[PDB]
Amino acid sequence: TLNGGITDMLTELANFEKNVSQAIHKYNAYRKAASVIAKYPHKIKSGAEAKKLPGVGTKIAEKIDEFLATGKLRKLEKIRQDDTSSSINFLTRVSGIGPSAARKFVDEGIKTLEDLRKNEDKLNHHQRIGLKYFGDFEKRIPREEMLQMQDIVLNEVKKVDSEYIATVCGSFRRGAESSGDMDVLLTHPSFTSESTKQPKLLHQVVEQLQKVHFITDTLSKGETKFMGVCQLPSKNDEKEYPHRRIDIRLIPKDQYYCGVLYFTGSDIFNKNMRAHALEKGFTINEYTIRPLGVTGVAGEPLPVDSEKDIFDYIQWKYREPKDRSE
DNA sequence: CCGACGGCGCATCAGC
DNA sequence: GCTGATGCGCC
DNA sequence: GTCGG
Ligand SMILES: [Cl-]
Ligand SMILES: [Cl-]
Ligand SMILES: [Cl-]
Ligand SMILES: [Mn+2]
Ligand SMILES: [Mn+2]
Ligand SMILES: [Mn+2]
Ligand code: NA
Ligand code: NA
Repeated sequence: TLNGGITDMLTELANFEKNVSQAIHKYNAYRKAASVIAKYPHKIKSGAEAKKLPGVGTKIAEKIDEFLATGKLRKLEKIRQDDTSSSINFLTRVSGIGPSAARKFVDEGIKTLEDLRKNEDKLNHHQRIGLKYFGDFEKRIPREEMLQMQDIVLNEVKKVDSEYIATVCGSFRRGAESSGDMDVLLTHPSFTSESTKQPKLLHQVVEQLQKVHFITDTLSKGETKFMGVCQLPSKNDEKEYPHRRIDIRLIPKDQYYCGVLYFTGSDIFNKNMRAHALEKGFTINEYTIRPLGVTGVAGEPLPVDSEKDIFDYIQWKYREPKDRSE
């Protein structure tokens, strides 16, 4: 981690702008620079050297020089010492509490974990569960556990209907040795871009995972996207495994490639890639890649039979999932 | 100097 | 009930 | 906050 000190600083600045400033573009700018710097293969000696990188500008170069000189940034030193900012940043670590709700809670005098615990009745469902598992959700998932979880989901899904295909994406598919959570893309030939011949396709699967006590809680759910909690089973006399986040996204089967591109990420890889498509006259979503017409509007879906096809359209050499960890 | 910055699912709420 | 705005979430 | 035009 050649420039861990700098990228940590930028990440902290990004979080501040998002959770406290509510300046979402500053948030995206900081994350973009942190990312471009993380992959830069030299130990950075000056801001001017970082500025040569796209995404790193004058302001970030200045902060980089301060950080290399002193080992800190005064701006962040002060943000840390600010009670309202610290509280707001903390509350936003609970799933379901964002910048708006965090500020509101701080206003009402709710600003710690203990305050939250005694004011459970002030939380919506999602927040209640986010709080319930606050500690567990901060732990990472070793790839070995991800492999155990994969086997359970794929095997249980098989038991509902052999025609389902479940694919674990997210950092797992990019080959990470540890994951923040588990993301599962689901397809079934009853659900395509042209028709929904079978209702309840996602629910059925959620039910089955709930039946075997894998899924333990639900944050939100609809016809195509489930967001909840899950837990691996423990052996006799062994400590319980931590509760984990799970996301399941049902995608039309004929649009699997755009879907697996989306759900593989990273999030920054996706932003970068979709921005580039626009520059080249295309717009990409989890469903389709389409042409931009002369006016502002998108054309019919272009044919796609591979992830690589999407890269071709926008004139990018193909990138393996393992190299999409931006 | 400026305008754009990726795209979209689910929960909640205000107005009708 | 509907619809659109907003929040929070996903990668 | 950074970028292209
Ligand atoms: Cl902003
Ligand atoms: Cl610092
Ligand atoms: Cl589409
Ligand atoms: Mn994930
Ligand atoms: Mn996830
Ligand atoms: Mn994520
Ligand atoms: Na630059
Ligand atoms: Na949160």
